[PDB]
Amino acid sequence: HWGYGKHNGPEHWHKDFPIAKGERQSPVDIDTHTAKYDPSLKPLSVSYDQATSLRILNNGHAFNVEFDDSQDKAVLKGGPLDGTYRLIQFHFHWGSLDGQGSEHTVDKKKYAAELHLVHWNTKYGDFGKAVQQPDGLAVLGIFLKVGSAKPGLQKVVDVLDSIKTKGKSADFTNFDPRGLLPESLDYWTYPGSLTTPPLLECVTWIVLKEPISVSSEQVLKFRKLNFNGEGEPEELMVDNWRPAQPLKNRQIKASFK
Ligand SMILES: CC#CCNS(=O)(=O)c1cc(S(N)(=O)=O)ccc1C(=O)O
Ligand SMILES: [Zn+2]
Repeated sequence: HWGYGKHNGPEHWHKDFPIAKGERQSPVDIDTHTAKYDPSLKPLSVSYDQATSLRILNNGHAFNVEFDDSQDKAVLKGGPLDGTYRLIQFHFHWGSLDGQGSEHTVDKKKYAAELHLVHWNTKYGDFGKAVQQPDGLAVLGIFLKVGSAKPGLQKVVDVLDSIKTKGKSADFTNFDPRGLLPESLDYWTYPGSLTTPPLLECVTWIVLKEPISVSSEQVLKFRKLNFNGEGEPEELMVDNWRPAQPLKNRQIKASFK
């Protein structure tokens, strides 16, 4: 099936998912000089005080921290968005070395990792219906650089030993995703897609300008995870990122000057 290897990686995905070569694919390089400041963009509204995390899952491609999205608890609004988007999960993409890992790039710079907080538009009633709509999802992307530790990430890091392999999950309640945010909510935004199969063109991307810092030890623990299931030959879960795709007929807008 699809993955991140030589034989099943991003360059192969178009055979099962022809939208891979579509008109609004993600990620993209963010050329900072070409992104236009848009004074009509609003501040982003991140309301995560009532977030209810439930579980952490190794899905064979990344690990997902899952939230209760059965009511408006943790929501994203404002910014480029119309209406209300509910947090369903977060996950990361990362590298085998600190010089690569992010999906978005900034003037061709790759960060060590990238956090994605996935939200769906409540006007469509459920996630599955939302992914069929061009404005169905809003994904908040946050770059990770290696430096000082991120205290709010350590609870995530410490549970990873319990979900080493594909299909393992663990209870993961009372995690506060506010502890993964940078100080500034300045952002770039553009219309795009999921970065994994099925690659659906249903996402408004919101990529924060300010990276968070995590420690070398924190990201090292991400790279001890496995793509494989229990008892199968060990394939370290590293380099689970799709490279930048053609921008085509899109404009990246900045919320800041
Ligand atoms: C049908 C369908 C779908 C997409 N699911 S997701 O939005 O949770 C998601 C989103 C993304 S990303 N990188 O596009 O935000 C990656 C991975 C996943 C996932 O299934 O775990
Ligand atoms: Zn992602």
